[PDB]
Amino acid sequence: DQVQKVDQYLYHMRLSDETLLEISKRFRKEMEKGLGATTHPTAAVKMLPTFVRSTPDGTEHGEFLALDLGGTNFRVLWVKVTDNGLQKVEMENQIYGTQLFDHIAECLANFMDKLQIKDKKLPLGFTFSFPCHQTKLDESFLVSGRDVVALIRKAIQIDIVAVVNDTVGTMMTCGYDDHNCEIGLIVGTGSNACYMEEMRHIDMVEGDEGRMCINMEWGAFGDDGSLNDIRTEFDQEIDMGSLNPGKQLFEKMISGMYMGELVRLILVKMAKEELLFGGKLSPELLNTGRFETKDISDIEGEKDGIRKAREVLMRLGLDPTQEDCVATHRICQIVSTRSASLCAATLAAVLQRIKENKGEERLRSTIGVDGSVYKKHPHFAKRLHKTVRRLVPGCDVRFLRSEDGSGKGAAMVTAVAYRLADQHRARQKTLEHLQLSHDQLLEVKRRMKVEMERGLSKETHASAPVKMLPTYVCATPDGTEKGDFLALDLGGTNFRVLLVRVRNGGVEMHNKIYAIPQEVMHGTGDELFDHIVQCIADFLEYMGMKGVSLPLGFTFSFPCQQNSLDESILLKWTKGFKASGCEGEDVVTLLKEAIHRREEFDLDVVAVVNDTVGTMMTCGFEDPHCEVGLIVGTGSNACYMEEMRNVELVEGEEGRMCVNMEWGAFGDNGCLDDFRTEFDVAVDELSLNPGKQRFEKMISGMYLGEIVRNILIDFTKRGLLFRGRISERLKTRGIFETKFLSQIESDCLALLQVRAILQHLGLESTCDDSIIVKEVCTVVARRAAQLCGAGMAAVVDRIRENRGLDALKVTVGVDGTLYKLHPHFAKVMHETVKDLAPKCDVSFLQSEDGSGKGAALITAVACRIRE
Ligand SMILES: O=C(/C=C/c1ccc(Cl)c(Cl)c1)N[C@@H]1[C@@H](O)[C@H](O)[C@@H](CO)O[C@@H]1O
Ligand SMILES: O=C(/C=C/c1ccc(Cl)c(Cl)c1)N[C@@H]1[C@@H](O)[C@H](O)[C@@H](CO)O[C@@H]1O
Ligand SMILES: O=P(O)(O)OC[C@H]1O[C@@H](O)[C@H](O)[C@@H](O)[C@@H]1O
Repeated sequence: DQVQKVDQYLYHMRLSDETLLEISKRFRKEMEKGLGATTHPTAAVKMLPTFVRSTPDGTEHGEFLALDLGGTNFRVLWVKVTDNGLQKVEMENQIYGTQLFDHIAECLANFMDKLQIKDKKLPLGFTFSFPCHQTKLDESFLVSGRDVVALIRKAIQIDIVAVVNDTVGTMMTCGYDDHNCEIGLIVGTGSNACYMEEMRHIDMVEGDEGRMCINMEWGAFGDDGSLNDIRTEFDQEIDMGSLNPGKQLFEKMISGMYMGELVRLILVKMAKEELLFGGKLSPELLNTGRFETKDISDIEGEKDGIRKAREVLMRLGLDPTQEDCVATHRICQIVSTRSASLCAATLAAVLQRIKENKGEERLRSTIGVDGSVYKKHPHFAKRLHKTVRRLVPGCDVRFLRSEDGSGKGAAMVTAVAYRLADQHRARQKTLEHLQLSHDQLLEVKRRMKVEMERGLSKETHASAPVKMLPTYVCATPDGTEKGDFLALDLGGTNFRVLLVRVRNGGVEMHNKIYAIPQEVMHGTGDELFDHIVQCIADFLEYMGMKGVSLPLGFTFSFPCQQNSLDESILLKWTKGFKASGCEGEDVVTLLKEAIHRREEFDLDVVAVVNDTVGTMMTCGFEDPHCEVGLIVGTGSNACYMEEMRNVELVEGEEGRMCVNMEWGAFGDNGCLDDFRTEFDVAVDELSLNPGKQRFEKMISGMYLGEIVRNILIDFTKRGLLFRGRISERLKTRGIFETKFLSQIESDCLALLQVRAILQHLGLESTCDDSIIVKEVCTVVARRAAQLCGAGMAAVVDRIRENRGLDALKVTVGVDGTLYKLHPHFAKVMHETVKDLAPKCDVSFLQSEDGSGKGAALITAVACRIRE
């Protein structure tokens, strides 16, 4: 009965759920304004970057050091951690110009009274009460004054240090106890909170890509007038009386420092109005601060706390009724309940942000909490929890409590900062072996040159790993070439048959792709060319060509010995094919025999060319400056036009010949060994042909994905990735496809596509893992594009010297899936060529018609020469 009058009188201090949703929405707008780059400097809620980028792992370990500067205690803590199950961190502390740092800073040996640690150079966690502006984990300056984190160091005569808000320290120690804790919260002398934000949302820090803890400083929510319609006569007066009038308006209606004073002032207003005490106001009731937050807890805590109201009201010298002790009780509830409901509105907004960032239909999140009002007040926690869960029904939230706070939380942030830095240099020492200097890439260029000579030399051509094989392709297309030409493209991902229909005064192009069943690729050679010619027939019919008599160019991309344009002998099947009775055989004969067994059409097989050569001719039809061809794909190879005088395996010195380099075998004689890593060695030794195609295995095919998953497995074993947990998929050779490198490195911001892939190889991965995985794919694919570039530099610069030129303008026909679908690799190769062959001006061109079109052109050119 007396309550209902207080309830009615304090009516504006009892806030409905509807107005708490209004408030939380308002605080989200305040949230975005402080994160935004234009709005920040005018934002009331500053949304400060913490530079804490990871919550605790569970694996942290070490001896750590730290100090609480809050000024109440001025304590200095100590802690040690270990990665075993029991999570207790051993904690021991005792409380406490240029002379100004060194005053009690003498305790470096004085807090060694326990472990006498002054011989141990040791990391330092640092928590700092006053306000600052920090640009890094270690850096800051006070506004209420130059440097700090660096200035406390020159007072040295050992440390590694970071500086953190007490709300972040709270989140971090609750994080080591529960790994789901993304929010710190303090309700105490003051009130603030921090949470983990996505780096794409933090404009004030460059990044994209990652999470950072944001120190909201919500104490200042409302300093611009956004809370005025819920603020109160009593709030205005607490503000005007404050040491900081105008600032911290939300903190003042929440924090413990102002709650006693807020109910006092309410008593005074009611006494003066005859509603309490019979208007008899003692002297002490008018003295500021005598009704204290401590008292609000006592009145509300106990069985009969209506007596302890009476006990306190008389400590202030009054004559309370019982109906007076009842009113002071409910005035206490209304103040502390409004405080609790207000932290629930602004948490409701933070939890709604994290839910959005995350993508989960129900947020599962853990709030680390601390501070006088939360822990000691009997009912504040129950009302905060109950009120949050009502404002976010799609929550599942759980709160935790940290004994340490600003003390051990500053140590725990040093444990995570140390862990990260330690695992980083570990990963970086590895990745550095795949990072090649300018000088190194010139040496690669130089070594490719002598290997090119070695193979062109008839003396050394037998031992030489880069064979420099003659292609018997000497003649560009010339003016009039007429007629229909069949071509074949075999050995790529796509086997296809082509009819290029060439007019003069105009190349008409037609193709079709056919599958080769694994059973046929792995069958007998009869079955394989029977199948190929059954596709030629299905195509002739598809074209209404039926049995017409057509010449045939043939792109066959396997290591052959060519004795002439129409004769080449297969050395070894590669890629998918193992078909019997083929290796060691003329490939044109095997094809011709399969055409006769079909007994349908007459085909004249004029030429067999490597895909490099076919690609160079395709691109040269458009661009007459194209003297080179390059594949980066299932495999890597290249060809240029050499001088007949330099091709000793073919008699005569007049003119040009294209030479298939087989450059993938560069390094089969050892010449790359001192640029090769353990992961190269391992990929080589577990491959199908150990010791063969070493350069190919650094720059292309499946081999790139294998280098990645060899690195990722090396990292995981060392606990440097995925928190040490190995997937079974990840253990499988070939599982990490080279197209993942393109997808992972094309990915940005949330890195969702990287995670999708890591899921596929079923791995339990954080968003920081995705960043590390993307780092690895970028190193590997850059070493690939730089190596390919160092080879292609030697190629083009040799063409330049052969011709005496001071400057060479060349075009390089390129093809292969890795070159055209990877985001950076064409870019980085071109840069490497321009960097390593300054005297050459190299265009690259991307065929789009495939190497078949050049097979058909090489055929047409070979006809006119005989016609
Ligand atoms: O002390 C402050 C704010 C100081 C400040 C900053 C800028 C200006 Cl312009 C002014 Cl007038 C004051 N905030 C504290 C939080 O850092 C802390 O997390 C929380 C719990 O300890 O207490 C307070 O809310
Ligand atoms: O596959 C190979 C060669 C492999 C090879 C050679 C010799 C031996 Cl002894 C052994 Cl074990 C394997 N060469 C291909 C080139 O012909 C093709 O131009 C390029 C692009 O398709 O892919 C490959 O590099
Ligand atoms: O090796 P990949 O990724 O299939 O790319 C190489 C092939 O690419 C094709 O587009 C060309 O037409 C072929 O001549 C070539 O062999």
